[PDB]
Amino acid sequence: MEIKRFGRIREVIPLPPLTEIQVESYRRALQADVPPEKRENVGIQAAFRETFPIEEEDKGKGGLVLDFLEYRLGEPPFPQDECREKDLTYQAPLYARLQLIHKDTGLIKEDEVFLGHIPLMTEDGSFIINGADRVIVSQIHRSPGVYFTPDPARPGRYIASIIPLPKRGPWIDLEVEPNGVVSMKVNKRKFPLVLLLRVLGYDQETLARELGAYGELVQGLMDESVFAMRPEEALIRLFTLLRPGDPPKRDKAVAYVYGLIADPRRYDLGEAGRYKAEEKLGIRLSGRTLARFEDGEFKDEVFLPTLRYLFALTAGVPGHEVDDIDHLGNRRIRTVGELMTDQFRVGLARLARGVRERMLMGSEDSLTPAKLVNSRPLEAAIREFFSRSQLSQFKDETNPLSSLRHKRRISALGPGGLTRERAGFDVRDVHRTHYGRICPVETPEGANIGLITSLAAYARVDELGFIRTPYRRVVGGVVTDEVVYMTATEEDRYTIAQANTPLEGNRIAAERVVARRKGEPVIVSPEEVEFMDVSPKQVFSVNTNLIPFLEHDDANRALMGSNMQTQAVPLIRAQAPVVMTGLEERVVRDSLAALYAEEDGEVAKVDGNRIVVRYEDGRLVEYPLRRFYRSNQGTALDQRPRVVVGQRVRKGDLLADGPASENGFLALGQNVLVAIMPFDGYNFEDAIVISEELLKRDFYTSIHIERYEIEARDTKLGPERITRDIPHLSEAALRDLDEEGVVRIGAEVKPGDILVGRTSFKGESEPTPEERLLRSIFGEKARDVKDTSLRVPPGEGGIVVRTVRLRRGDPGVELKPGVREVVRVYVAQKRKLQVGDKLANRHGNKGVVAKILPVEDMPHLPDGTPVDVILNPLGVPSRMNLGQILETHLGLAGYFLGQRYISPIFDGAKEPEIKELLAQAFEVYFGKRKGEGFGVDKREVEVLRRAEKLGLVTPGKTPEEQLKELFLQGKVVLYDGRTGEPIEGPIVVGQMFIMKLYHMVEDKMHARSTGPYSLITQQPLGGKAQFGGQRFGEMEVWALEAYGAAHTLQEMLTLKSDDIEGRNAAYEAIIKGEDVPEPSVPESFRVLVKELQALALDVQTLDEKDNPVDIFEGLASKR
Repeated sequence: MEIKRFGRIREVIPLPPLTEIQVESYRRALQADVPPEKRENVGIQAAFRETFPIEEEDKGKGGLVLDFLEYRLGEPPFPQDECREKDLTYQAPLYARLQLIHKDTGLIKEDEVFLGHIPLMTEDGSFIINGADRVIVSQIHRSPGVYFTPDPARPGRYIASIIPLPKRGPWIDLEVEPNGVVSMKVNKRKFPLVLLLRVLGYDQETLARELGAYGELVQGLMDESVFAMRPEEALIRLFTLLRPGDPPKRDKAVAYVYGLIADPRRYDLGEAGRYKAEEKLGIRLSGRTLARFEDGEFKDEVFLPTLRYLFALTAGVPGHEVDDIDHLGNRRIRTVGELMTDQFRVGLARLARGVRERMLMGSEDSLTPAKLVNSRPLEAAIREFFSRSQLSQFKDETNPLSSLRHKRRISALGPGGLTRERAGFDVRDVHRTHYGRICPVETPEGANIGLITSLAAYARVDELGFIRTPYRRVVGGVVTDEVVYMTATEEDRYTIAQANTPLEGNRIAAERVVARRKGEPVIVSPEEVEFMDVSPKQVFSVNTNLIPFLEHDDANRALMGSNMQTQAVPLIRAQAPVVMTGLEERVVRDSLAALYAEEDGEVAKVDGNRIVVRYEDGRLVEYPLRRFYRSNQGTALDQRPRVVVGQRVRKGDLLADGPASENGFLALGQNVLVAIMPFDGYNFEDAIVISEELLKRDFYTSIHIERYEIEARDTKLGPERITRDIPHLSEAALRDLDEEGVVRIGAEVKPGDILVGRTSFKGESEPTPEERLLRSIFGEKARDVKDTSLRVPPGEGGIVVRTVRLRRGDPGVELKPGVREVVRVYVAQKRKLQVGDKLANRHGNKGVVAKILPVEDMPHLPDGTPVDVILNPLGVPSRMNLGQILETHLGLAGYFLGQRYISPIFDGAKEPEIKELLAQAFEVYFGKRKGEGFGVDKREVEVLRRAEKLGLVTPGKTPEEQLKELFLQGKVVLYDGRTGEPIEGPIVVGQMFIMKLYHMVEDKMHARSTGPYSLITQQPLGGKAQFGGQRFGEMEVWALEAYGAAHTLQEMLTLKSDDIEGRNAAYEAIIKGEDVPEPSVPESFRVLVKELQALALDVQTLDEKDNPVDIFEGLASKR
């Protein structure tokens, strides 16, 4: 087979390493691979430094100084696989050097204290917290700066806002209401903007004249002169304004807090906050945030500029000072590292909290080790973040691509500080700056839309979480191959042009060529084009970049297409699309599906379980292949070797293919020939008809594994024994229970077979008088033990492929309390395509199989080749994705031309080029037909007649010539198959890639007869093996209400869910073929009345004549 790729826009730079966000974040987070000597000191080392110098001076005796030297973590407790076999949390051990000083001669240095076991990252980017691989999703919020937003209700003038994160740390606002007041608010209640400047040292004259001479608003500043005539007294007076009833005297204590250390922030001195400054407003910062404690007299290079800009912003054009919040230079992305470093420092504080208490508890000087450090906080802290954080989740590895996405996705919801559930519509929309920074398609359909979203192609978090997008420079009418990763803010100052602009190399080619200033489409000239877009791909996400002709498909349904892939299940037979975009390779490669060759060499052994290659360097390494592994969602992950024995390998070539790769290419689902017409009703709204022939060949077939587990609990009644002994009825059910107790590997287990046996005790505390007689009658000596054995839950099971048993003398495992022993059973099963299943192309056509037809009668082509799947046309107009119809056409050519192609995102294949390949195909299709010996059918000519009366073929040309025309159009004649007659009018057909979608646990059709019931509420509940009832909601009640369905509704409210006495007599009644009984009072009612009685109120039902009647049958009358 050969590959021909259509579009030409010189792809100047390769796509970046896809999991860079996740990997580098945790890299800078924990700078452990490099010595404490190395300069990157953010994250762990930073959070450490931040809370390590614990100064505790006086209240009794102090002068405490605990100091940090170097952080070092290095020997992992256990290894990855062992952490998954055994329930383990893969975490690296960390103990840094600590030395506590004294006011008396001596400084004891107690070297190490291992507190906090912190998880590590897999080379792919995912974690291993407990058994299941987990992922930390990125987040979004208001970057810690200062902005000016229009006032709430009064149309008048806008107010200033100073945003300082951590939460603890003031939040200021400047608002002027001129009849006599100005408002500056920290926690809440306002005070003068000048009383503060005065404190710092700014006097009425110097302030007013230099800052607001051009700003008449200065007059509100010099207004309350009585107070402005006393400097340092203004410090005490403001202290007074705050309100507790505090000591007037506190030299420079509170001023410190809004000064140097805590509340303002330790975010890197230089670019963290000072970026938002110099460009937006004010020029300098002396000390990270407004900070100083050298002379007692504070310096504030930030407090005046904010007002300065307020007087500026309100008076004209110093610049145009209006901040669009949603500008990405305002919204920052929290990479993994930050998310962990934060919980790491929260823990450090918790640690430092308790240590302070022990600086007073330890008797004399030997207090370095145990007296100061206790590992309880850091453990619970960090542990809580990797196992309980809302942000870290189950790795979604239905198929590699999926997991990869789930690793890079960015969420809103989180810490609570950033953006909760309330504010949405302004955030949820795709802001202008989302260009190359975030896909506009990739987000989730559903209430949680736009909030959660994976990033774009070239998108990269630079120094601080600002998705910069690449844009190449174009000096004059010359375009460069140089690129600038620009901040959201800066992007607006320039005139940017799109990549579609006719390019000769460095020369732009058309006078009137498009560009877009700031979120505004603008036809600019080649001489104004300052910067140009990097690529069509950078605009969207990876997950989206994989769609063939995205260009022709409505963004709305292309979403479906991008989310559909995430739901692709690995088929044992994986095929790449007949038409691909260009990233399938990079996807599998950057994801860690296939196994690539490190350096060049030859192959030694090619097992089904290992490929030991021999590099030319004189070395050889054994490469194990995850034979059959259980993915979190139960999809097979097998690495099938593609290299033969003794083969010279190129550096970086596929040795084995991943779960879903054909040949180093991403492959989900399979390319299938498809006719696109209506069948009876089998494809009516969105139903798919499939040719049995697709099952004959193991085409849509996937392997699944579920992991049934049971424990031997310790009851005070007697241990639950796990033995082959199943107390009451047969050995036939014991067969596969070969091993005493456990089931035999490779055994076919159907629903209702014992996967594992176990025996608990019969009653709660006492035996049974009635059951005493029965046992005695046929065999008194009866094992009183109960059959509590793990069984095959309704639904299905396959063949047991692996089992695990953890008994008494535990190796290095964590058995929970009460838990005597555990028994895991991995079962696998082959899933052949069936009518309940749902398949869907990458464009969005989603649908379920409604009928598997016999190859016998489905639409067949002139040469006996039949179609596999028949898609309904009606699903194409409403939705707007012609891309699928464009795929099928190129596919048709690929079929007869025996070749696959690569049609890039927007630069790809063009309508004439395709017609050109179809032209080539007609000769393979019909050329052979000529030579093979025959011409045209009565049928073939017949459809032609109707085709010309239609207008598809130029009247008067020869059928041979006409069919070519008709073929070029992408459609060919098809015969019925059932009748053998033709289908009046040419129908299109061709190679369309189609994937099969994963079946959720819900998919397991739940049917429930009778079963459990909740303890407090008496309504049907399921769980393990009894399915649990369906909800009958209000919207449904009314549906019945509307109908004269009186009884049917009572039933739903009595006999079916709550009537305790009702349901019982109900069943029984049915059992004897008696018409169900007439409902007794529902427990809902009774529970109510009593709840109501629980409160003073008395609810008594009444009779015809206002007299009692009784709901509580006989249990309320007394004694």
